[PDB]
Amino acid sequence: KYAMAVAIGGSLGSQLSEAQVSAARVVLGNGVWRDAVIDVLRKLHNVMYGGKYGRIDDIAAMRSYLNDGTGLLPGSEPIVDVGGAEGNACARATILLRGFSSTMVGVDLKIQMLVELYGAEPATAALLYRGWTMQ
Amino acid sequence: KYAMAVAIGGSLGSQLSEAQVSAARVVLGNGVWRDAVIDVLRKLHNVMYGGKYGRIDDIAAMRSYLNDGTGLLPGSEPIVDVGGAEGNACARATILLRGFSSTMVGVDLKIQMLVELYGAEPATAALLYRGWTMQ
Amino acid sequence: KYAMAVAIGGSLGSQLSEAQVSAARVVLGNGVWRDAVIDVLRKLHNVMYGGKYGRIDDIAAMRSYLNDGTGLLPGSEPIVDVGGAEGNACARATILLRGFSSTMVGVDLKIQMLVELYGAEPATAALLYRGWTMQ
Repeated sequence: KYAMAVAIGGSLGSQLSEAQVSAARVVLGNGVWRDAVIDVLRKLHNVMYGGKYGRIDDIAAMRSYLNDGTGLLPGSEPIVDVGGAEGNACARATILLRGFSSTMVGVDLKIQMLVELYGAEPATAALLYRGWTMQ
Repeated sequence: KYAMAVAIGGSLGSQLSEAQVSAARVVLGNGVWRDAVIDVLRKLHNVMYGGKYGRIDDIAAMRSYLNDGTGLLPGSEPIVDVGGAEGNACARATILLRGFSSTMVGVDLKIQMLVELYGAEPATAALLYRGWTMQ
Repeated sequence: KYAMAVAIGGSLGSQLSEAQVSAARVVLGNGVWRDAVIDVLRKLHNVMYGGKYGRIDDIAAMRSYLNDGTGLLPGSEPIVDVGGAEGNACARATILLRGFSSTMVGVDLKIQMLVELYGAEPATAALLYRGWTMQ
């Protein structure tokens, strides 16, 4: 949904509070995310953090960067730091879905977010870019 | 829904970003909006912009102002300017649904917004104004 | 829902506008709230306002404080003041559900809010606290 995406991606920012780090596992499932979630998260991380912390290449390298450690540029500090591993990984995954309400992420990636992260249909999410039908 | 209205009307403001201009076509349909949408949009535009840019009189003159051009006071500049026509009209339509979370728009118009713009029932949207049942 | 809770609890704050005071009766029902709503509201009021205005002890004393009057410390001014009784009581009830998006309220109470105030399942609201499944 559009409102769900907007609220989830506007509420959290720059400091994941004691109860915001799990917004990913709330929006997405809790088991293994399949491949479209991971590819969208990889594209979001690229667009939003490759200018400083280097990008990642493969969908399997996003998983290895997401859960356990890193894969960013050598010497660069973590994107986000909240606490232990089980919460730091979930925060590193959450910090990306705020890319919906960000001017850096294009409209096509916002549609891809609505399609893969949240439950929305491509034909009904297509009207995210402009167009007027004399309404 | 109340949360959908609040999030959609609080997220966007004063500068419709590259991917906010189509919030109207997202909330409303994409075809022709019928008459209740247009009347609510006309009332919102009156309340929110007639003090400066003049009001509009008829539901058919809201359509003619909405899609193609104007109809505001002679010499007054556009309410919002984002880009080409197909996106400028959708932005001029979007800039009104932020009237939910605005102190200028009364509570009766907020109920009318919930009833006509979003999908909500009048009997269940009636409890927008005060009243206490010893809960 | 998570997005509904976040939007409702982030939109309103510190000044309940002409059309925010009834967010409680919008989220909750309009009749008598049963006992879980009242206990969650009592815990929220304790955590958020007992440091200054004193806490309340019983679920039945939350009702007596909620609808008609008070029960706070002797000499302490009201938590929130909007207008007449029918709206002041609803504002005093609304000012608590903003505790979701507050660093003072713990994560267990956020889960309890999602479970009792809004419609969410305990097993599906349990993933509000950290944990990573190698997604």
